[PDB]
Amino acid sequence: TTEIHPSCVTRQKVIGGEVYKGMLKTSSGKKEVPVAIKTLKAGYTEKQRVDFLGEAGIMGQFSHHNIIRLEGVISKYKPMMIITEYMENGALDKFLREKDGEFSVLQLVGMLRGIAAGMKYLANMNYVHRDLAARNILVNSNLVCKVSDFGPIRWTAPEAISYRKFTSASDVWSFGIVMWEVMTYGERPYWELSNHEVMKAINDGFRLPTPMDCPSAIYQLMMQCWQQERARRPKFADIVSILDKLIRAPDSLKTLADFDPRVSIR
Ligand SMILES: Cc1cccc(Cl)c1NC(=O)c1cnc(Nc2cccc(C(=O)NC3CC(C)(C)N(O)C(C)(C)C3)c2)s1
Repeated sequence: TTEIHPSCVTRQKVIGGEVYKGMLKTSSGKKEVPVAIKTLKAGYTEKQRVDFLGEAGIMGQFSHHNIIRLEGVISKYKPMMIITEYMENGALDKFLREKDGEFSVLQLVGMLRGIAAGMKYLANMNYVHRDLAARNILVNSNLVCKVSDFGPIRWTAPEAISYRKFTSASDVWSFGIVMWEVMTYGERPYWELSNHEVMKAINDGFRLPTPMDCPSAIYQLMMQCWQQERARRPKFADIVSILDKLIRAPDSLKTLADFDPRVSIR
């Protein structure tokens, strides 16, 4: 992890300590790139410092197209900062809710292929995410999706809820929920159900119904991610491979799962 000198970082705008959009001077002054800047305000506890720099240390181990790029940290000066590439379109769930209906099926499936490639990378590096959800995916100006936040019941596999057994296979369950979030343009999984009602339905065998305009193969794949027995779930390698095969033979995506008419209109 590169230690960045504060003279190289400018904060321009507040995004969301705080998160800033800013600029970073790199390569001995020869380049300048847009960045996101996350700060940790004075008064932070030892636990907060450990989680804060721990997320940067984890981010710093990864080098993959679909994982957010860490530029470096400012730890020797206060307030401390983590500095990443700037993702122009923000979080995936909020982005899709702003763009409802505006993308093609092929584009949505492409976003999922990217997320899945990022997760396959993570899982193969022996990292379990445990909080995989569209809110933790960021989107850049080219619609590339990247697993981004590394530091809730309705994304979590049953065995992880009840036994705290978090594995790559419980991340696959979460990825299935992310598939449903993407294909619905950011709907809330299980809608109005409370957490206890979500647990009730899942453990009874209920699963989220098909999104509108959803390829049958995509709904089949998310349903397989939600197998109760974790051993029956696809591996991330299977998911990437299937999505790749669908994108390369895109008429395969024209066969839609039936969208269940929840409402009677005659
Ligand atoms: C992920 C992460 C972990 C630790 C440390 C850091 Cl620094 C980071 N990096 C980040 O949090 C971020 C990197 N890039 C980010 N981009 C970002 C985040 C939130 C909002 C936006 C943003 O510009 N959103 C706009 C919001 C509006 C203006 C409403 N429109 O419509 C669009 C342009 C579509 C999206 C961008 S956050």
